[PDB]
Amino acid sequence: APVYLCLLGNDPAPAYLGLKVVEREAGRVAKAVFYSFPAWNEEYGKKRQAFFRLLSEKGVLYEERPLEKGLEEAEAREVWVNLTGGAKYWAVRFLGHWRRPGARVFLVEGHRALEAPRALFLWPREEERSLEAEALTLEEYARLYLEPLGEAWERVSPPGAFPPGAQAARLPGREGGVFVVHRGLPYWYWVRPHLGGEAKDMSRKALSAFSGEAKRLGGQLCLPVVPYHKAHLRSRHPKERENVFARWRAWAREYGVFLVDPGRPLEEEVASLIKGKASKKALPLPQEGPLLLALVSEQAVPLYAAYLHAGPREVYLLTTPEMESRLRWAEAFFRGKGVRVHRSFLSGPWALREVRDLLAPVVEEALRRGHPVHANLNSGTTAMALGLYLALRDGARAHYLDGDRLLLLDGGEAEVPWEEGRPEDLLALRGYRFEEEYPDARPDPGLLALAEEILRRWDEVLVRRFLKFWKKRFGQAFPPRLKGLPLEYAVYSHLNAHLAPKGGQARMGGHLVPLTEVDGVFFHRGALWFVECKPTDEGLRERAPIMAELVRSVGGVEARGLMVARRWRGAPPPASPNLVYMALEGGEGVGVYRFPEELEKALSRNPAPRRGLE
RNA sequence: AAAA
Repeated sequence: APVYLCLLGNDPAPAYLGLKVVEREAGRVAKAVFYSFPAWNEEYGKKRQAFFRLLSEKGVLYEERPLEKGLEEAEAREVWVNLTGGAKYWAVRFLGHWRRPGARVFLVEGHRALEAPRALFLWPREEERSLEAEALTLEEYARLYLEPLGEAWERVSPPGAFPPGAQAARLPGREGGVFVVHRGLPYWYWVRPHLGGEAKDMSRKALSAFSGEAKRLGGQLCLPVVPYHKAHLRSRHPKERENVFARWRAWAREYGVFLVDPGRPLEEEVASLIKGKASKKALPLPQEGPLLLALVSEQAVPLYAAYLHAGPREVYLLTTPEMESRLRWAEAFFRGKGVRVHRSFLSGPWALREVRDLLAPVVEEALRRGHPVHANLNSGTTAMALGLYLALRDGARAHYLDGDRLLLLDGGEAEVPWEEGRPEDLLALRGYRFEEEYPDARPDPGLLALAEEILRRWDEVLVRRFLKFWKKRFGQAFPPRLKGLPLEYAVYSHLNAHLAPKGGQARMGGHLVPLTEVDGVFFHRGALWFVECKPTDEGLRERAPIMAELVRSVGGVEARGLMVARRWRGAPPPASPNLVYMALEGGEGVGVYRFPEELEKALSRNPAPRRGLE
């Protein structure tokens, strides 16, 4: 009987799907071996145990092994190797090793909305097939995702907006959504069934929370589908209607929600997102090195790291039509840095062979002409990244950012010149213009004393003497809203003293304008941080839910939020995996760190960015 | 991490 060899990351669903594929084609497996990465949080840990429970019910013996142990000869005559799981770095390394007799190597690719996942066989023959039959059912998702999270559920009729064949469940403990499984993929679909729910305005708070909720319930590719409240729009003045709708659209883009017309089938809404983009031409051959080749996808930091490392004169960017906005912002970023940009669209996220065929000639020409060729392997789907790897030839320089350092695919690590990074550049790459409120503010000992003076005497009606020294030292005047400025300047000053020595960059507050307000921002070693400054723990508690989603969506997976109070009083801060809570005074012995004395301690309790592959 |  065949043996299943499988990279295992946070989500058990692609691992399970790959097992169903093997079982359908080859029958009962002798055993499964999982090369597992540590689960990123307790919920994923629980989902993984649910997966192992399912394997046990399936009569499938399994074991977990370190990744390196997967780079050895097979014991069984026939192995099926699934490379979808975990970091694409390991897919690349396993693909090198497992292209051998006695092995079938494949991926499962489910990143196009409303399609069934595909199997891409890479070895011994390139083949692709639709996984309509093997697609996970609602019940399979319930036992892998919902049961381990303690979510009760019951089957309900699916929303009419889905194509035929969808299955759905209501979660009585989770108001406001329906969990829909369609052709093997999960969707968290917004419903407001209570009378006049659809006639109310939609909030930034509810939209952001819905996106986080979708990701907790259904994982990384669970699409939050939100039919907008057209009845509310019809209740508006025509001008206000345009304003309201624009706000919803902006919020939905910001938190990763798929905002849809309730009057249309989802198939049409998805088609509109991908329509009219087909690229016709090959990529122009390179004229000037160095070159950077990269995919474009949700995380901007790896692409930015690649830019800092490679210092390219030409960049080649490939992605899918559904990532058109991100591609547009990446192109603008690189053009703004004087880099020649070439871009093309793939037919879809499965298009490994398109990436390979688009890039092979560019690589070959570059190597002929002696242009250094850098290839970043962080972005796109595993299919896309493997496509890029397969375009490479001896001499190419492939890397993968692992938190704060680049892993070199042929061995060794590159330290990134992070000291050359700027938070405003990262944000541009991501799709935002950071409009600073205090661009010329810099650290100044005397102005800091004043600010700190004010902070001791916060019982308020000196503030005029602060604003006057601000005018003097920075040339900035204000017309007769600045109450938060003393805390913001103090926080910025101590951040800057802590970070500058170490190559980090700190900034004061302003507006994140899509191409939301913050009290500060800093970038250090592959993690962006947004800062929120409040008089009390009370302002921070109220801000935390939205801040956590802003940090995640706009800052990225390794981003964090620094929450600083002048005075901490109440209970310990609420559980926040991506926020850090500090205070000038108070909160000793309730988890809250002391600012600025315990900065080092606070920023390294859970180091950002995380290294996954040490 | 199923598009670090």
